[PDB]
Amino acid sequence: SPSPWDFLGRVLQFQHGDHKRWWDVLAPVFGISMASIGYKLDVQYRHLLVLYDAVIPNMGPFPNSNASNITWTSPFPPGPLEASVNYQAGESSMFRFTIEPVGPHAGTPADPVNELAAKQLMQRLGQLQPGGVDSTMFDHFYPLLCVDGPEARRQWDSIAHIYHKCHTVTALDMQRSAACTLKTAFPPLLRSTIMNTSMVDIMFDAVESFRKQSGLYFDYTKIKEFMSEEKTHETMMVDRSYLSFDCLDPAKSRIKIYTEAKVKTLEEAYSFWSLGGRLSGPEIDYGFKIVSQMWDAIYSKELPGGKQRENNHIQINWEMSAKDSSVAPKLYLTVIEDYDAYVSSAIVDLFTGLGWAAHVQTHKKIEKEAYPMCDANPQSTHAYVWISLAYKKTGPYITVYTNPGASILE
Amino acid sequence: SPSPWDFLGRVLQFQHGDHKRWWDVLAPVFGISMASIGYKLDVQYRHLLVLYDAVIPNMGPFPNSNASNITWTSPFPPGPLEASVNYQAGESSMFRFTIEPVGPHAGTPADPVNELAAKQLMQRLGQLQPGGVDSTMFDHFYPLLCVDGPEARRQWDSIAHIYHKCHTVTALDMQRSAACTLKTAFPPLLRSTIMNTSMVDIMFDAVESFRKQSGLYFDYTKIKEFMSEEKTHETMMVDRSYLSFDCLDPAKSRIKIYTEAKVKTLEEAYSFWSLGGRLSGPEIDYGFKIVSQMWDAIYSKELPGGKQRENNHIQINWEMSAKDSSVAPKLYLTVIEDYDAYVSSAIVDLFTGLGWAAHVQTHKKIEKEAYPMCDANPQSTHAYVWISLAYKKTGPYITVYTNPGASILE
Amino acid sequence: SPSPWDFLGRVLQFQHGDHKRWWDVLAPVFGISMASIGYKLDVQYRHLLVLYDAVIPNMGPFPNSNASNITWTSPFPPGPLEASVNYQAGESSMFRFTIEPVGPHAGTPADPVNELAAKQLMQRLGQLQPGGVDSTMFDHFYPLLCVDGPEARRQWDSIAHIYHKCHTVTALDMQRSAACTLKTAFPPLLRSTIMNTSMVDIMFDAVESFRKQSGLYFDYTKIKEFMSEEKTHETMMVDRSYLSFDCLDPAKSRIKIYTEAKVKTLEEAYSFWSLGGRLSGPEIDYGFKIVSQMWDAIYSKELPGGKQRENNHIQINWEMSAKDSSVAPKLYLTVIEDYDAYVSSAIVDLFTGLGWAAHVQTHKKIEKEAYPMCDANPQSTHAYVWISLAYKKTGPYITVYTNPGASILE
Amino acid sequence: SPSPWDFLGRVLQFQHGDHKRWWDVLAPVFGISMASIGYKLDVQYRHLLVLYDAVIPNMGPFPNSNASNITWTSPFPPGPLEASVNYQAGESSMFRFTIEPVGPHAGTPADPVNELAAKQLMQRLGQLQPGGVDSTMFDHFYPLLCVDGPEARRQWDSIAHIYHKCHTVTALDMQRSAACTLKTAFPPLLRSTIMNTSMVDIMFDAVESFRKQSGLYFDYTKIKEFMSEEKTHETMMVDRSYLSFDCLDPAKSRIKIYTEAKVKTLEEAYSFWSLGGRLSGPEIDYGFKIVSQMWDAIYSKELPGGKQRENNHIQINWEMSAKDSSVAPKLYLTVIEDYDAYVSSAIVDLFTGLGWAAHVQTHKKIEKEAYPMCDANPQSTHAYVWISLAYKKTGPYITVYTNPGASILE
Ligand SMILES: CC(C)=CCSP(=O)(O)OP(=O)(O)O
Ligand SMILES: CC(C)=CCSP(=O)(O)OP(=O)(O)O
Ligand SMILES: CC(C)=CCSP(=O)(O)OP(=O)(O)O
Ligand SMILES: CC(C)=CCSP(=O)(O)OP(=O)(O)O
Repeated sequence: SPSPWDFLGRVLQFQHGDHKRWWDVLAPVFGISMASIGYKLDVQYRHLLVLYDAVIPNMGPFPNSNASNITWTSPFPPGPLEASVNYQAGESSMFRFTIEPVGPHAGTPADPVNELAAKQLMQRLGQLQPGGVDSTMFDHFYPLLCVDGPEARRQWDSIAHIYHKCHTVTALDMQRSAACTLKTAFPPLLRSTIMNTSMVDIMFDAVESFRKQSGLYFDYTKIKEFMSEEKTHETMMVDRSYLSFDCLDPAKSRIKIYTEAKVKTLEEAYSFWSLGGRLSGPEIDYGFKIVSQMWDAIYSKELPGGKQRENNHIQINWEMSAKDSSVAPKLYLTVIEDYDAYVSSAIVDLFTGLGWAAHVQTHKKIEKEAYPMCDANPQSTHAYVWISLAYKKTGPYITVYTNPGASILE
Repeated sequence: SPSPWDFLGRVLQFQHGDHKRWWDVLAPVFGISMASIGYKLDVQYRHLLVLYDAVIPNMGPFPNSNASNITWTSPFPPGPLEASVNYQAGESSMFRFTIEPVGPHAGTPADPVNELAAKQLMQRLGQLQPGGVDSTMFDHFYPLLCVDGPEARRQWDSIAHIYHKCHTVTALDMQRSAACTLKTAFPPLLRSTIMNTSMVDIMFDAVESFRKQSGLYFDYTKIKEFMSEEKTHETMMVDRSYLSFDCLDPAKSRIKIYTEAKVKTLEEAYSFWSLGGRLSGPEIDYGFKIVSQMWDAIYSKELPGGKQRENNHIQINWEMSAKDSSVAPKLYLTVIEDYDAYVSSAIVDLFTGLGWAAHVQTHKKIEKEAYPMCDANPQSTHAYVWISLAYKKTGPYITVYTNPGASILE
Repeated sequence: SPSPWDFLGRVLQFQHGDHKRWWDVLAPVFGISMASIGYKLDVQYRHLLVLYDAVIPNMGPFPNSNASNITWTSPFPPGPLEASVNYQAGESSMFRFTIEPVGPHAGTPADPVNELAAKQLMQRLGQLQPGGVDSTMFDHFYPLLCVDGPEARRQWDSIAHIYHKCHTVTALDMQRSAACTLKTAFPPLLRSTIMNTSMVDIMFDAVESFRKQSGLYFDYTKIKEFMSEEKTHETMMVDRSYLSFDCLDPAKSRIKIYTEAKVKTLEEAYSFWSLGGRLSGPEIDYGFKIVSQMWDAIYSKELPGGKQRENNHIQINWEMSAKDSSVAPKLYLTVIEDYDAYVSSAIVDLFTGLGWAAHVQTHKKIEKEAYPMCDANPQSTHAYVWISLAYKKTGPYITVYTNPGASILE
Repeated sequence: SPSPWDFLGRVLQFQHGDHKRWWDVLAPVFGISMASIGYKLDVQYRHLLVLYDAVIPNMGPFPNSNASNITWTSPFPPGPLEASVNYQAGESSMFRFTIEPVGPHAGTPADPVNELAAKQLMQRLGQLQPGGVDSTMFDHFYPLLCVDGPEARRQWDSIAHIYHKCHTVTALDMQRSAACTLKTAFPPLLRSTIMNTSMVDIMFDAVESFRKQSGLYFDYTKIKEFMSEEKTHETMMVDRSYLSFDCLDPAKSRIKIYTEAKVKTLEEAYSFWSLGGRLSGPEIDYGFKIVSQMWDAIYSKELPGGKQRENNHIQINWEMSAKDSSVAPKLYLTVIEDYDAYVSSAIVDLFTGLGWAAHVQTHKKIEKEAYPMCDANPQSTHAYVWISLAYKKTGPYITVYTNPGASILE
């Protein structure tokens, strides 16, 4: 009895060879994440056919041996940014998937700014599930935050020096109910560059115009007067920032701000979790305790090869709801260069502290099946990339981002 | 929420447009037969992907409006010879389909004898399910019964006058366990023609050589004793005959002989059921009672338009097992030219005679969903083609062959 | 020995069946226009592979019999707006082809404004011939004239009442040097609608901003002076207007304005040719003599079936160059509803008076081969759609627009 | 301006990724052989589309780095057995290409004897050029020499010990007139094995039955008289033998016998050229002088790395015509394990002595363009495989077989 990815790779016709190679790589990882939490084999068929139909044709070329073919530059390896199996209370697990949609010729003179890929993905995904992709907030924010093809081409002198010209990042929530849901993030770096204005105020003026044009409530001030201090702006780098939203009924979506910090102390980092003390609550401390715990847990160890750790790379993401005056944080510790053995150890014993034993077996099973390297190699660095925490009203939001393309790094 | 055929037609890439049109026609009928008895949705996906992968690329071109493109002539309409949901007691219904594999150019000077299609289907089907296609009996009988490409091409003067140059017919048992099983039938008409010998003789000499080479027991004497007579040979058409076998472990396969009769009375038809009285048992009359029952049932009615019925077109199929010394009959009433309303009424009230009500609702559901015409048109003749009967050790074997391409006849 | 379209339809794999059917229809007409003026056979292969690769996947679905599958509404039949072999002196004939790029789902809730198709066509066409698609003027005018997806979706209440929501029309000059050249036209109807401003104003303000941003000289005053009047605006329909440009080195492109008139006398039509007397020269009357000639020629005849002709449907296109201060007209007589026999006779004897005998045989050859109907049917109306005239510095610019899908209308 | 293979790889859709990789490898070599003797560009398109359509889908999988995926074993590397530009006087050079058609699953339990690939290639090739593939001699010899699928499967115990189970080899003469011509060779090793009879006997009995059934004259006596001896049979390997024929009008085809020898002196090799003195003429010694010439030429050098040469691997091919009573030889020196620099030098100075200067530049051009390695690496062994000689009624038949997949060996 074959598995859905095996059978499908046997029977399916692929438009392009690179889609076949991406299938061989990803489809096992994806299928095992789906089949190691219980995605009904039919739903596996459905999501794998969406992956075969919508996202892989919108992934860009496959990394060859010297990644000679990768022409759309990035500080990350080619392919997905992550595969985002997340665990919450009551054994509710779900599979998520982030990709910066890359055209087959993005980063080349035929598609210098990678303009179509995101829209082709959106359109294909709406055609697959009609009525499932509401385009309101996309319509409102694409003018203010993003930059279309022609505007980027007229002002190429302004943004050429930028290394990563990323403007649209799409995350798929592959619901267990076969009803995949799109999420879009806009980094305004090219916008703030050509307009020569600060990231802060373009982001917040966009959210403000949306607030008034929509009438919906998005409390956005506290983020602003924190991210606009100077002690903050000395430690973070504001230009690794974006804000995001769900392509849904704008009465249901959210607006998440997101930025990056290189911090020395966990106390120092408490600012980002707290927006400088402004954003404080009975749960703002619940979450920060756990993140500091896992912080010194995974930073207790040494780097592979005795190289010294000077600072610690964290990422941060707040979100603002439409119906209430609330905004909540979500912290990441970047672990791209640690011991996969140590990272896995910290993950599993943190889980054990939570008592997430079902999730523990889930994690180890997904590990062994989807990522053999962590056992075949004692010195291993390539499974995990980010360990993300966030406490919400009834539980933490710990997501273990992976590189489903780690097999290419071995 | 789409259905597997809808979603799949949306996402699947088709190698050829004719495969797409055949999909649009068949896949609803096939999928509704599958989902109208309970084929689990992932099993539906599997069988529909087999149909998409194995059988549709081996079905030949799609009938256009004047059927101008059909170059592989036949007395039947293009497409499957039947789609043949079978019913047995204990609510045991299963789906099976018959096709004369036609190459995309069969019946043209590039493939004048349609040689490859069957082997390509066999090979593809074994590649899909390895170890699931045993080729023993095929290997033994392809030399004696069938005719390869080169032999048929050397002796074209001999068989050119034949209208239907059919030599290999493949039936798929689309098991509910996703494990489709191939069946092959060989009509020796071209063989008996070029060799200028009697059908009876080549058929039974082939089965005899297999009996000795294999040691297995295939009692074939009584069939020969009956089919060799003259009172039989005056009424039946001996040239619409084949023998069949399952591509399986030859310790598990069977050998079925098959022929056709134009009979006047049911009494005179009792011969074929009984091989002239030789083949007799407690069940030989059980099945005959029921076939006479439905015989006078569906023949009591008139033909559409007052055309007179002179005789009755029946088919017959005897079967010989390996482990024992037994041979059993299975009769067919052809209903290609009758009232779909009357044919349906006879089916439902015969079934309702068995008490097969679950099967009754099953039949009417498959009717309304897969065949709207029987209601949209009071005068309708195009759903059913054959009503087949056979009584085995426990229950009857009533199979309601349809034309899944009836919609093409509207 | 096959022909390129025959051989290619034999060997090529098509991504979609509709591309195959469009191939069967168009590829003969296109290939016969190419091979009926002398397009070298490998150049035929190249252009036919471009048509197979770039334009047919961007043509939208194929008209089925009741044309249910056409969801992107229009006052014209589906397919190209024309196939437009143009003739000039010295036996200089070239092939060109207009299409309103339609997405496979344009006019449906997945692509309500047909946004991507034009950009996908542009991108594919640049990928095929790198460095051959300069995007300057597209970049400048896409903001001012056209409407993107999100803007059109936010203001759907404004433009929903419009019947034809056409915003981008692409013409391919299939050069005999295998170097196809793209041309883009923008009708500002949706823009002028949502902005609730006059077509004249947005068009000329866009050209003015381009004049200042680029420094190049596009004399646009006289066109505005004439189109702004009222005696003009009572007879012409101002909303069937666009302006166009070549995707090239903007030091080489042009800007053509374009509109449509329902005129009673040729005298009263002289205005559009002359912009009310402002646009006058030695050639302004040269071209007008010839258009009045063919006007009374093809209007002297009656309509098929005795229906009366009240007015005459003409189109007009003025052009402004960059290096100089000039603007030149080009008139059209619509012949969609006339006798193909009469239309053909007028074309051939116009040519004969002009002495274009080589062009005469060219025309009749393309007729018989690509359009059999004009002979198979004495009463035929379906070959030609537009007879366009323009006299430039040396010779006339008579282009005989056809419907390469006329066979679909039979 | 691209080249046909570049443009085509850009525009063509490939059914399988392996076809794309084989395209990337072969299509440059094939196209440069075509365009380095003058194959007209549209003829290049035609042959490259045949290679894209007929032969590459019938080439088997592409060698990955460890070559795990070649499941059809062989003593040669995967891909064509050669790419075999042939040179004759009057600057008459033509391209031809040999392949053992391998199914995508040949050598696996779904296709253990690689039965279909040759017939699929034949059928496809006839469908492309109807009337261009006469199947007479194939029909006559497929029973006597070859072994079908079922016969090979019944007697698997007999031929399992054989390493190379090759039974059908197809050579394409890619005529400069776009009219490719098929050639088929049958090695009877599996036949002579299962029948347990001598190769000589089955081969010549087959040719004899064809002689009587057809009436045509194929003088085969002297070959049998020589190959039946013992002094011959001690030095030559009789099991690397086949006989071949053209799929054409059997009044035009030929029958070539073919075998292989490991010979010590050129004197002792003169036997195979001469069938032991029986086959003698004015040209029998003409060709032998030249082969001894190039023999001592390319064997005077040493092997790369000082390994000693004990004997010399030669191949031989005699040919029998239909209209006359003649049989002519054609010898081969295998150079698989020599200095590409030395092999090339011998080829070019042989040519130079022959005065084939145009052919000299042709050879060096094809070398540099299609095979860079011979210059990038001073120690190179991988361009050439066979240097074949034969002197016919006017000039020699020197064919320089290459490995068009040499780049895979780097
Ligand atoms: C918006 C995309 C591009 C990145 C964010 S993915 P996420 O898992 O952080 O989203 P949620 O926290 O689950 O709401
Ligand atoms: C052998 C094929 C080509 C036709 C016979 S199909 P069948 O339904 O009669 O086979 P069974 O009676 O079910 O065993
Ligand atoms: C701009 C496109 C969409 C329509 C105009 S095509 P055309 O033949 O009128 O262009 P030219 O007159 O040849 O310059
Ligand atoms: C018959 C095939 C499989 C191999 C022989 S190819 P060839 O070049 O030796 O054929 P010719 O000598 O040119 O006639």
